[PDB]
Amino acid sequence: GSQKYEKLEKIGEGTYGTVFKAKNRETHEIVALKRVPSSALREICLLKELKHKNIVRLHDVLHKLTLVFEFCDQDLKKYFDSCNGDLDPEIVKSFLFQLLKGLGFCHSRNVLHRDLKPQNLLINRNGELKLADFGLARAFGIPVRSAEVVTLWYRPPDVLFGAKLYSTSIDMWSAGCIFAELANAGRPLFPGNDVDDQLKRIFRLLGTPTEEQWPSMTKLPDYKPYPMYPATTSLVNVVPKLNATGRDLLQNLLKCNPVQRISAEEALQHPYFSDF
Ligand SMILES: NS(=O)(=O)c1cc(-c2nc3ccccc3s2)cs1
Repeated sequence: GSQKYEKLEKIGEGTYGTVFKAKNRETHEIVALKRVPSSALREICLLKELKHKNIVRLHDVLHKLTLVFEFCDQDLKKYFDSCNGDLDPEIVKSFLFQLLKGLGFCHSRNVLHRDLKPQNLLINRNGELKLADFGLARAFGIPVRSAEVVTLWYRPPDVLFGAKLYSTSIDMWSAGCIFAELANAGRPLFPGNDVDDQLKRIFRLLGTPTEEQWPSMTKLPDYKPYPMYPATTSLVNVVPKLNATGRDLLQNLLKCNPVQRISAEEALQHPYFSDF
């Protein structure tokens, strides 16, 4: 059963516990093991139905509850640490393409991830990217239980303003943040100190949304009127290594109003991926 696996090292933290690199004692296969709740039950329920090359594979469940996953050598945070500077623009494109393919697959099946960040993206030695950690995910946008939301830096303006409900638009904002991070050698786009600082960094770059751009903004549970910062002329200053077509895609992912954010399917059709 559980003792069939030898724990090798602690590799992470999920939404509900610790992740270990482990070895199957009978076969010597290397796996990622999560030992432990609603987050575990939800992850099993979703992953039994979400099979895609850009989604982490759930191999087995042992009953203590043990979840046996596919092993990847790094998460994107570790990948960035090892890159220690600019990523090759082709790797930037490949990793974004794969992330959007995985997200596209989820969204077409009415699943939003809700916890998209570099620690939840796995990178294997063949340059393949996988989405992991579906413990906060929602099916049909239905809340399962909770204040539990994605870490501050990847939170969209609607969520920062207290929206409790959202569509797959939540993941497209996080994808835009990760795209800027990929293009910037792992440097975060909006590394806010708290909610107020997060909203200020977002609006200072993109501009504070007008009534015309976002009519319902004023109705949000935690809405606060911010200074009307102008929309920065170009993203060339924040993503210097990203070409003009890349920056156009980035702008379409980073719309403050959730309804205006490009979908994963539309992003995959963007000219950025022309020669791919
Ligand atoms: N932090 S790290 O050592 O680069 C690293 C983390 C991982 C993870 N694998 C999985 C699999 C499933 C769920 C979460 C994680 S986190 C694989 S390598």
